[PDB]
Amino acid sequence: STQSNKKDLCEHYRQIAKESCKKGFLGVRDGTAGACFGAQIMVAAKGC
Repeated sequence: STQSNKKDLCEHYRQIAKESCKKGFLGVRDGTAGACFGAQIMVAAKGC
């Protein structure tokens, strides 16, 4: 409904929000810890 061609690339961007979350929590993304949601948001003002 909302996305079809803008799929996986934009999801892939939240796939990067995974490797935010497995390793480290005091300089991930310089917020500090994107941690599988503070990079899921950042997608909506980075490329997607």
